Order: sequence, then structure tokens, then C-alpha cells
Amino acid sequence: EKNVSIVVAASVLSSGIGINGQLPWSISEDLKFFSKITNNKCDSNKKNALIMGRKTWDSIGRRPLKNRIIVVISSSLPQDEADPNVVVFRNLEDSIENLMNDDSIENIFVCGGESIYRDALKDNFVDRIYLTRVALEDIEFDTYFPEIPETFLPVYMSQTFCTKNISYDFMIFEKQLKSIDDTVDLLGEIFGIRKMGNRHKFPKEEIYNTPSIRFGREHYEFQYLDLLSRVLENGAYRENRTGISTYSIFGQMMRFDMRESFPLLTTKKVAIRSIFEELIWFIKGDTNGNHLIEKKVYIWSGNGSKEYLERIGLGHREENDLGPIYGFQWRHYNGEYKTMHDDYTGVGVDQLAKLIETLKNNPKDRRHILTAWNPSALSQMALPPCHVLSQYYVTNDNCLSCNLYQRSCDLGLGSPFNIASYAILTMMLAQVCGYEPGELAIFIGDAHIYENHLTQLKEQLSRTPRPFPQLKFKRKVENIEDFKWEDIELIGYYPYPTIKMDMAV
Amino acid sequence: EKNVSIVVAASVLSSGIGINGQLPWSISEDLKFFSKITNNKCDSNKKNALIMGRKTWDSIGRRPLKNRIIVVISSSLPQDEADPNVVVFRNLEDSIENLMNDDSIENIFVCGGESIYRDALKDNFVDRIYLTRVALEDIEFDTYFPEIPETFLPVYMSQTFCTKNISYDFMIFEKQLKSIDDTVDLLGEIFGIRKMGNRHKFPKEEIYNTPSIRFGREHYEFQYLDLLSRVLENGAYRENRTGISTYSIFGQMMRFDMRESFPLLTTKKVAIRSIFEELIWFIKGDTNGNHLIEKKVYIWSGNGSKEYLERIGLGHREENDLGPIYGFQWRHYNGEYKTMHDDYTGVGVDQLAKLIETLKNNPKDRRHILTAWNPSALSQMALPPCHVLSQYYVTNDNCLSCNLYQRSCDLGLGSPFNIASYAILTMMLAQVCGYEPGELAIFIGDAHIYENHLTQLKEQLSRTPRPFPQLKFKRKVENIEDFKWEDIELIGYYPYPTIKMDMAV
Ligand SMILES: NC(=O)C1=CN([C@@H]2O[C@H](COP(=O)(O)OP(=O)(O)OC[C@H]3O[C@@H](n4cnc5c(N)ncnc54)[C@H](OP(=O)(O)O)[C@@H]3O)[C@@H](O)[C@H]2O)C=CC1
Ligand SMILES: NC(=O)C1=CN([C@@H]2O[C@H](COP(=O)(O)OP(=O)(O)OC[C@H]3O[C@@H](n4cnc5c(N)ncnc54)[C@H](OP(=O)(O)O)[C@@H]3O)[C@@H](O)[C@H]2O)C=CC1
Ligand SMILES: CN(Cc1cnc2nc(N)nc(N)c2n1)c1ccc(C(=O)N[C@@H](CCC(=O)O)C(=O)O)cc1
Ligand SMILES: CN(Cc1cnc2nc(N)nc(N)c2n1)c1ccc(C(=O)N[C@@H](CCC(=O)O)C(=O)O)cc1
Ligand SMILES: Nc1nc2[nH]cc(Cc3ccc(C(=O)Nc4ccccc4CCC(=O)O)cc3)c2c(=O)[nH]1
Ligand SMILES: Nc1nc2[nH]cc(Cc3ccc(C(=O)Nc4ccccc4CCC(=O)O)cc3)c2c(=O)[nH]1
Ligand SMILES: O=c1[nH]c(=O)n([C@H]2C[C@H](O)[C@@H](COP(=O)(O)O)O2)cc1F
Ligand SMILES: O=c1[nH]c(=O)n([C@H]2C[C@H](O)[C@@H](COP(=O)(O)O)O2)cc1F
Repeated sequence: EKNVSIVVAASVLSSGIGINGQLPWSISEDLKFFSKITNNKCDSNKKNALIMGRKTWDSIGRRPLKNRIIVVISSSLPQDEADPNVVVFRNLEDSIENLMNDDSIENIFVCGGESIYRDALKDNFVDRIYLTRVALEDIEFDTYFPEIPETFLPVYMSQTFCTKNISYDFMIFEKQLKSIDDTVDLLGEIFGIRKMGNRHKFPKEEIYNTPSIRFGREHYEFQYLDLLSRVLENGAYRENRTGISTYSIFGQMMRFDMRESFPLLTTKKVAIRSIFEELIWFIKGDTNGNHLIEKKVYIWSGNGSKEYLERIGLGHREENDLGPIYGFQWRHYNGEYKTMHDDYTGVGVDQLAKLIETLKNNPKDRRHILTAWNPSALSQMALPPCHVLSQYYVTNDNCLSCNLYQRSCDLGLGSPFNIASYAILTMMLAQVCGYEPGELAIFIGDAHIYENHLTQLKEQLSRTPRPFPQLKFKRKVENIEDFKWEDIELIGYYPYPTIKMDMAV
Repeated sequence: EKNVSIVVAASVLSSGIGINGQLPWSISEDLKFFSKITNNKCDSNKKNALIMGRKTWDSIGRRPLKNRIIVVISSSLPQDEADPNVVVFRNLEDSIENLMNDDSIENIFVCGGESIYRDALKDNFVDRIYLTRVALEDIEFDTYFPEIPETFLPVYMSQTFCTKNISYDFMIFEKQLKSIDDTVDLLGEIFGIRKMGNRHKFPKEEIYNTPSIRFGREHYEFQYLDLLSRVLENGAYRENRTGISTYSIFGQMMRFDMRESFPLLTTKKVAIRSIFEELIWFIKGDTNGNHLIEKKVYIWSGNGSKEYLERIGLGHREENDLGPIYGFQWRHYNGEYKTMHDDYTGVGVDQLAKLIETLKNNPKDRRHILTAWNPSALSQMALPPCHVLSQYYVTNDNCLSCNLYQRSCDLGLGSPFNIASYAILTMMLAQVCGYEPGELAIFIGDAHIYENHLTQLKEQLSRTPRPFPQLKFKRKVENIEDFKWEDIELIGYYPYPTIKMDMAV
């Protein structure tokens, strides 16, 4: 009995491996992973064995590897007794005998082609699968990886990495103490909601995304998918200013990486264009809702209709004049807001401009804050600022991190937008100031789920995540308000089908 | 071979158990815990065995317990063969035979007096200890619990509970997968700081408080003591506006409970009086530094000296005229700040008053925000607001929770004060509005440690924590600015000796 694992790097969707006798990508870090994973020996005078087909043996140059015995599955190659680091077997079934004897071989790894992968799974010899998912699908394959059978379960999913603008993950598939559990549960019976642990229950398998991945939830999309589960388990049914009631908890956070990936949800086709047009709308200082409607973006029409505006006591306002919201408080703080058609160039504290000047001249400064809560002009807003405070931080490696506090997040409609919106905003500040994107942390107050999103959000938790895409700018801009949608390149985004959710006006 | 545990409820410091033949406290939940912990059987047709001395057998009334065999250790009591749920042995050594030959007994529990506790440890019969630490020391004992030998290590420590204004914990003392670890480490060698996991390394045992408690870090003081450990492991040496450099990370949070306890650090004698006088100073709208100096509180002298004020370009300011800091922005927002001795009654948005009126009339409201960042009047401040935004939330149980975002935390000098300040403020808002204290969450930006605190904070991590104290008000106040230091009763606070740290002016 010895561990027999599979090492493979396939595409994210079609699961393709190699084209015309060679690989369709050149990722250096992946090959280094193959080296480290196949040289993992626990004893000293022992070496691992790698199994591959002839066409794979040909593709690697017919040369042995460092302290690894190469096993070739060929019906034509002669068993050369000269080379001890390369052995040839006539078939895969006969080749699996270095487990009942040959103690020298510690572990066994299967890394051949489709012909060897398919026969290794159908014969039930595989105990573990090391999968490297590459985000490449607009190309052509000729050799694919067989679909993983239901007997294997995902146990680990790494963070999204990047190499030459190509995103890739690392997953593990396994074939599927007691003294504290019998005490915390007893204290949970004595104290009900007196014990704070009962107020934050661990979600059950029915709302936990990919529950087989227990200890290896490293993909930072789980920071969002586990928040949905945490709301369904502990969310309190509550009313609000709209007719749609919510399930809300208080005090949650999400952490994201922006160096090797771009935090854009893959479990739902997020409209990335609508997020950008809203962000550049904020950066320009514009509070005219029609400008977004004139760009085929209808996300501020509900909160800017004639019925809604007169309902909240703003009948004196034009159709889509939202008012001093983010975008007016960013560029003009404490400015006498008249209408949307007015000229505020020069009035108000330009927080965004001073923020850039502070990030360049004083990086070690701790007060790189951008606020949006102005109590003096709240009754004039069509809607109070949801994402309020935002703090930025420069590391010693010229990286730019971002922290956001959100008073209430509409998980399903507002959180996926706010994740990408401030991720793009951080990258824009990083380019203009000359830094690199770092980490993104979002601190949430009233994390709620509207009751008409339960059917859709329950579907999102059923979809296993995919690696994050890459976001690259097409040109360096002079100022900051010069970005255009054409200057944005989204690389390797293959999400799940979009699910429609209605906005609670 | 079967488990032989010890169940005991001793004092926090002297470890006292019982006085004049009875217990020195009446905690109903503790007895309920003793019942549930001794009725934990896995086999149905099997019963546990409880061992106690004669003087303890007398204290419980000489009556058996529900489906538990009581073993009495007495040299005078006759072995009554009539009662099958009570058996008498002449000594403790002879009484322990129901493990090698008696299958009927599943588990063994030792819960006698000092005579049985000391003999159970000195003879090395104990495999596990269930300790209930009660915060009572101003009384008199007569029977104590033996000091835990070095062979036992803490494995679990529950949250601080409360019963009749008495805090108590629950601890466990034990006698002192593998496939994913060998993959995340490999990815940590390939990618250096490219992998986000390496930027947030798990602290080492040498800076981890009570490293034996791995899975049972439920005491919410660990939310602060593990933040110190996380800074020492991953903190980047950085400069700032003062001569003292720091070790800072970005994006950390802490969680606290205010229902059954009061988040006041026990690893250091925190000056609670100075925290209150600062908090009530904010509520009144006062920005005069001398008023705290006239109350034997010298925490704003460094940032309010004649030398410091002229160094930051405010030489035209009086001695301790701090300016519009928190405390002016709370009660008077966007008010024309003149001097410290002015009458701003009527000018500026009274955020605190509107907050109280909103918490009463509209609890389900999501915009219970109290901000302190006013970019229009930042150059007038002697020091920008460190703790900026604060959001409040009413649960369905008429409880008041609080979320805070802090721009920079001086861990060791500023964090312990800010924890209690917003904890007391939440209780003040809860009483005036008619709610109960709930949860407290603090969201941190630049979590740093000044380099002159390393010797002291490394000492703070060496002392194992103690249960939180209780904070109760002595009277109900009419408004909110009527609180006085005499109206506060701190119950059960037994911290470690105070350690002096210098403020980076
Ligand atoms: N992304 C990845 O992880 C990997 C990708 N690849 C790619 O896949 C491609 C190659 O794979 P593939 O085309 O499927 O060819 P294979 O690598 O699977 O090799 C197949 C050959 O092995 C022999 N063989 C296979 N099955 C048997 C059997 N049951 N009994 C006896 N002999 C057998 C035959 O050779 P013979 O003629 O001697 O009988 C057969 O032609 C390449 O492009 C390569 O780059 C390869 C490895 C890994
Ligand atoms: N806080 C807690 O968890 C608990 C507290 N207590 C408190 O502790 C106090 C009582 O405990 P304590 O004073 O120590 O007395 P004990 O409960 O330990 O009982 C001692 C008696 O057991 C017999 N005994 C003790 N040692 C031996 C021995 N080595 N060999 C043979 N017989 C022995 C003797 O009985 P004999 O007269 O026959 O010689 C002795 O009088 C009470 O206040 C009680 O309430 C008790 C249990 C739990
Ligand atoms: C069989 N094969 C195809 C191939 C390519 N990429 C993969 N990637 C993964 N994740 N898994 C595989 N099984 C895999 N297989 C191989 C095997 C080894 C080398 C190789 O050159 N290995 C060097 C790697 C050199 C390096 O460190 O850069 C070694 O030292 O083992 C290339 C292709
Ligand atoms: C020997 N003794 C003293 C006593 C009191 N408190 C303790 N508390 C702790 N944590 N550990 C002990 N060993 C302990 N012992 C006892 C033992 C049982 C009961 C008792 O009444 N038990 C009932 C409990 C009734 C209830 O649910 O409140 C039971 O069903 O077990 C009281 C005192
Ligand atoms: N209650 C409440 N009030 C709010 N006011 C303003 C907002 C922001 C916002 C308003 C609307 C949306 C929205 O429809 N997203 C979306 C989601 C999935 C698929 C497609 C789309 C848009 C369609 C497209 O591609 O055009 C997103 C964000 C907001 C909110 O989210 N909730
Ligand atoms: N850099 C920086 N600047 C700041 N300006 C204003 C503050 C607030 C503050 C200033 C000082 C303290 C302080 O000495 N605490 C303390 C800690 C442990 C033991 C005893 C004490 C006081 C002794 C006693 O009062 O009994 C706390 C809080 C602040 C800060 O914390 N850091
Ligand atoms: O950027 C946004 N992010 C967001 O989460 N919302 C959602 C949060 C909440 O569901 C609603 C605001 O309702 P309320 O003002 O009562 O908090 O809008 C709206 C935005 F514009
Ligand atoms: O309530 C407070 N909390 C706090 O953490 N500081 C410390 C944090 C840091 O040491 C300093 C902030 O100065 P600056 O952020 O301008 O560097 O004050 C000060 C307070 F008054």
C-alpha cells in the first residue's frame, strides 16, 4: 500500500493538456511545482517513481529527472537494462507492481497523457489528484484530461496566481480533537444566546460552498462565498426602509488579493463594464444619473426615479439628480450643492486630489483616508453613502493596499460591485502614483441578504469557484480622470452564467 | 485504560474551593455544567463514576445523582450493599479498579475535596482537568485546589460568562490533515511575497500566548493578544512622524463580547478611570486639554504642550487648546472653531444627539453612523482622529452592538484604551436608549507597535489571560452627559501588574 497521486495541469473549462505534442502554455512556476511535488520523500535512501506514456516520454526529451525513476508505458520500446533511472513496462496494469515489492520506491505519481490518465482512473489506482487549473480556453487542444469521477472530492484550492498574464490555481482531490467539541457544545446548551459562539454558528453543509474543502479554503473568493453561508445560518429576519425584508448580521470582513489576481466573482457573470462606468463617474465628481443612463448603465435609475425622489421628500429635484453622493463628496467636500447641472469646479475640499498628492510625497503617512460621510448634507442625498470610509497604505515594496468600511452591503447586488469597484480604484491610484496593487480588505456593518435573492444566491453556493481573472491597463494616463472603458483589458475571465436579481428600490 | 478527568470550580487567584463545608458562591450554570459534563456517555448501557470524599459526600446531602455511580472515599463509612448507586472504598488507590476489570463503568470523574484532589494528582491518576475559574478573592476560604503540575497544559479557555455579577471561565487541561501542509509549504517556497499566505504568517510559538491552546481560543482577549503576535511575525519596520519607528501591518479586526463580560485587558492593569474621564470629555463637546489635567489625567499633555503645538504650526494656539478633535465633531459638526473657551451651543450638526434620537425611534435603521473625519477642519486639529467612523446596530433582542474603524492603533498604549472607551460608550448609549450591550468589533488600519514597546509587550504575552471583569452602572441618568466616575462599579477585576510604556509624542 503506497500513495499513488496524479499530477496534471489542465485548462479551467475544457480540461485540455498539451497540443501537437507540446503544452499550450509556458508557466515556469508550474514546472517548479511539478519538481517539488514529485521529490517529496520522507525517507533518505528512497526515490519516487513517475509514470508517463511514450508520447509524453518523447515530449520531455527522453532524459531522466533528478532522483526520480521514470516509468515508460510503451508497447514498442525495448526494456533497456543499462539505464537504471528509466524503466519500460508493456502496460499500465503490469507496471503497477512496485507497491507489493520494490521498497526503494516510496510514492508513485501518475503524470502521463490522456491515454495514461484515463486508464489510471478507470482501473481505480489513483488515491489523490494534484490539479493545476490554467485560465486558457480561446485556443486549440488535441489531448484532454478525463473528467474527475464522483469518487474524488476537492480538499484544497490555492489562491489565484499569475504568470505572463495567465491565472492559475492549485487543487488537491482526495478519494473519500474530540475533547473540546464535547465541551463547547455543552456550554452551548446551558447558555443560549448568552454564549457568543451560538450567535456565530458554523454553517451547515447545505449552505457551505464545496463543503469537502474544509482546511484548504485559500481561494479568496471564499471570503465572499463563506459570508453568504454565514448570513444564511445566523441572519436575523429584519425589516428596513424598503418593502423587501433582509437577513442581516453585524460585523463581518472580507480579504482579497490584487497582486496575482483581480477580485472579480467567478460564480456569477459580473457586469464589469457597469462597475467601471460607475467608478469613473465617481472620480469625475459627477452626480448626474442620466450620464450613466446615456452609457447603457441603469443601476442608479431606481434610486433616481420621479416616484422615488418625491417619495423621500425630494420632489424639488430633477429626474435623475441624485445629489451630493460619492463623487461630490470626493471632489467637493462641504460644497453648497444646488443642482446636477451646476458648475462646482473650485468649491469644496478635493479629497481625491489631496489623496494622490499625499500618496506620492508622504507614503509612510497613516492618514491616507477618503471619506464620504458628510452629516451636514445627508438630507440632500438621494441615498446615504453605503461604502463610506476608505484608507490606503503603502508597503515597503511600493505596493498599495486598501481598506474599506461599508455600513450595509447588498450581498448579491452590491458586494460583488463594491469588491471590483474599489479594486479598480486601488489600481488606478497605484498607476498614477507609481505603485503596485496590494491587498484589499472590506469591513462590513449590516451584511444582509434580501429575501428575494435567496433562490438565486442558493444557486451561487452550488457552483465551485474558478480562478480570478487578470486586469491590465492598456496605457498610462496623464491625470486620473482620463481612464476610458477601452483602456481596460480583462484577461482570462470564464465565470458561471449570470443570475438575475432585482434591486430593492 | 479509560479516561479519568477532574471537575473543579476554583478561585481565579488563590484557587479556593469551598468554605466552612459549603461553596463560597451560588452559580447555577456551574452546577448545570457539572451535571452535563458527568453525564457524557457514549455507550447507552453504561454509567459514569464520580469520586468524592466523605466531607464532600456530606455537603451534597448523602443522596445519589441521576444515573451516576458515586464512589465515596471514607475510612469510617460502612459499605452499604443496599444502595447500588453509592459505594464506599477505604482509600483512593484501591478505589481505582473500574478500568482494568469493570466494563460497566465507562468514564471516571474526580470531583472530591482537597484531600481527594491532591491525592489524585500526586498519584498521577488524572488524564484531564475541567477547571471553572471564579472571579472572587475578597472573601475567605478554608479548602483550596492544588496547583496544577507542569505535566498539564491548557487546551481550551471559554468566553467570560456572568451570573449575579460574577465572572467565570471554563478551561480544559490535558496531560501532554498531513497532506495539505506538504503543499501549501511548497507553494510558499516557489512564490515568496507573491503568495498572500506568506504576507500573513502564523506567529511562532515564541510570540504566541499560551501556545498549547490551539483549537480552543474562545476567550475574546485573544482577539488582542493574537493581534500582538500577528504584528511581531509580519510587521514591517516603518518610520512615521515621530522618532520612534513601528512594526505595522494593514487590515486587522478584533471581536469582543459585552453581554456577559466587559472587554478590559487582564494581562495589564488598565487605567479604567482615565478611559472614562476621556470618554465623558468627548460627550460634553469639550476640547480643552486642561480639564482632564485638572482631573489627574495626563494623556493629552504630549499632544498639547506649548512646544508640540508650535512644532506642527499652531503657535497661535493656547497651551492645551487641542482644537476640533473628536468631541467637537461629535456635538458640533462643521462649526467655526474659535478657541477652547467658546460657546458653540447651537452651531454644528449634533451627531450624538441625532444618534440617540435615531436609535430610539428607528432601531432597524442602517445609517446609525457617528463620524469624526472632517477634511474641512483638519489643519486646525492638534491631532487627526485615530478612531474615525463608528456604526451602531440594534439586534432583535434589544441589544446594541458597535463597529469601529480605527485609522491607526498604538497596540500597547492606544488599543486597550480604545477598546474600553467604545465599550463604555455602547453601554451608555444602551442604557439611555433602553437597550442592552451587545457585541463590539474594532476594524484597524495601521496596526503598529512602537519599537520601545517590544520589551514590555513581549512580557505581556507571557502571562496567561484571566476572565474579563463586569461593569455595572450605579444609577440611571436623565440625559447622557450626566455620568460621573462615582456611578461606575467595576466588579471582579484581578489583572496582572501594570507595565509602563512611554508615549511617542
Ligand atoms: N498538461 C500536462 O500535465 C501533461 C500534458 N501532456 C501532453 O499530452 C500530450 C501527450 O499525451 P497523449 O497524446 O495522450 O499520449 P500519451 O502521453 O498518453 O502516451 C501514449 C502512448 O503510450 C503508450 N500506451 C498508452 N496506453 C497504453 C497501453 N494501455 N498499453 C501499452 N501502451 C500504451 C502508447 O505508446 P506506444 O506506441 O509505445 O505503444 C501510446 O501511444 C502531449 O501534448 C503532452 O504535452 C503530457 C503529460 C502531462
Ligand atoms: N469547588 C469545588 O469544585 C468543590 C468544592 N468542595 C468543597 O471542598 C470542601 C470539602 O472538601 P475537603 O475539606 O477537602 O474534604 P474531602 O471532600 O476531601 O473529604 C475528605 C474525607 O474523605 C476521606 N479521606 C480523605 N483522604 C483520604 C485518604 N487518603 N484515605 C482514606 N480516606 C480519605 C476522609 O474521610 P474519613 O472521615 O472517613 O476519614 C476525609 O474526611 C467543601 O467546602 C466542599 O464544598 C467539594 C467538592 C468540589
Ligand atoms: C511530463 N511533463 C509534462 C507536464 C508539464 N506540466 C505539468 N504541470 C503539472 N502541474 N503537472 C504535470 N503532470 C505536468 N506535466 C513534464 C515533466 C517534467 C518537466 C520538467 O522539465 N521538470 C523539471 C523542471 C525544471 C524546473 O524547475 O523549472 C524538473 O526538474 O523536474 C516538463 C514536463
Ligand atoms: C460535589 N459537589 C460540589 C461541587 C459544586 N460545584 C462544582 N463545580 C465544578 N465546576 N466542579 C465541581 N467538582 C463542583 N463540585 C456537587 C456535585 C453535584 C451537585 C449537583 O447538585 N448536581 C446536579 C446538578 C443540578 C443542576 O442541574 O443544577 C446534577 O444533576 O448533577 C452539587 C454539588
Ligand atoms: N438596495 C440597493 N440600493 C442600491 N442603490 C444603488 C445600488 C448599487 C447597485 C444598483 C444596482 C445594481 C445591479 O443591478 N447590479 C447587477 C447585478 C447582477 C446583474 C446585473 C446587474 C446590473 C445589470 C447590468 O449589467 O447593467 C448593482 C449595484 C444599490 C444596491 O445594490 N442595492
Ligand atoms: N501616539 C499616540 N498619541 C496619542 N495621543 C493621545 C493618545 C491617547 C492616549 C495617550 C496616552 C495613553 C497612556 O499613557 N496610556 C496608559 C497605558 C498603560 C498604562 C498607563 C497609561 C496611562 C497612565 C494612567 O493614565 O493611569 C493612552 C491613550 C495617544 C496614543 O495612544 N498614542
Ligand atoms: O455601492 C453600494 N453598495 C451597496 O451595498 N448598496 C446597497 C446596500 C443596501 O442593501 C442598500 C442601501 O440601503 P440602506 O440605505 O437602508 O442601507 O444599497 C448600495 C450601493 F450603492
Ligand atoms: O485613541 C487613540 N488611539 C490610537 O491608537 N492613537 C495613536 C495611534 C498612533 O500611535 C497615533 C496616531 O498618530 P498618526 O496616525 O498621525 O501617526 O495615535 C491615538 C489615540 F488618541
